Amino acid sequence: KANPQKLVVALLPDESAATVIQNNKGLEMYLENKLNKDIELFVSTDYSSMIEVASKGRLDLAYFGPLSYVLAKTKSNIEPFAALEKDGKNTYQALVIGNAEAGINSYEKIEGKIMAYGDQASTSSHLIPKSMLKQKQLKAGENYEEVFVGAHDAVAIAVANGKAQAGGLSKPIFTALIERGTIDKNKVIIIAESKPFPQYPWTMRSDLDSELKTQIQQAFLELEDKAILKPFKADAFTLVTDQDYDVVRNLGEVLELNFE
Ligand SMILES: [Mg+2]
Ligand SMILES: [Mg+2]
Repeated sequence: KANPQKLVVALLPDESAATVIQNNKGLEMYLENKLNKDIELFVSTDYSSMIEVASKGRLDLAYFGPLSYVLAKTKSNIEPFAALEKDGKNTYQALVIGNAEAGINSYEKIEGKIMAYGDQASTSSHLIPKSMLKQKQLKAGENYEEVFVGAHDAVAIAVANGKAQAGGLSKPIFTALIERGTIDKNKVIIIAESKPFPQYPWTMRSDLDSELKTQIQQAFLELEDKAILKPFKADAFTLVTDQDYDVVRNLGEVLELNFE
């Protein structure tokens, strides 16, 4: 188990499994050649399931969301090591979006309506947009109805089709969904955008052989291939450590969220 021949690699189900797998094929092939190991991918049904599988010691690498990383780290022997870098920044934002047909173009128009969030353990499709709504005196179950639709693509689709009047999701995913034709830009209005949060961490099992750990980190750092990272509109990977996610811990405290 310190130097396995094949690596079990989990990817966050932030969108449909097909989409996540397809976007990662380039990276998988690169890493298999760089490391001379076979990679075997796993995409869970939901974020909590991925956390559980990490906590049980089944994974060698895992591409977590920021919040789901913080949660896993409480009960898993894992460490973050890399994150996507774009135009020199290693952060991303959440959006609050509204249904255009219903004229949902401000926070005031959310009141008394349906707000879609993704997975309960989502940073950019739950915690962050919820915080943004709270700062605008909107409170779930008091002056709006919340629905958890389980993923970012599910949020965008729900808002675009008017099943939900507003929603919160990843800015990069929203962009990708528009660029790929999945979402019609004319059917949604951007209401607000969040402050920058740290990018998703790539993580590894901490009891992998120290030489292998370095090889893995170095492999990510060495990647110079805009084509491989094109699905993520990214330049390169940079380094990250556990402390970079303290901002997410702090937000989780602010909102008094109970994952236990
Ligand atoms: Mg493979
Ligand atoms: Mg699911």
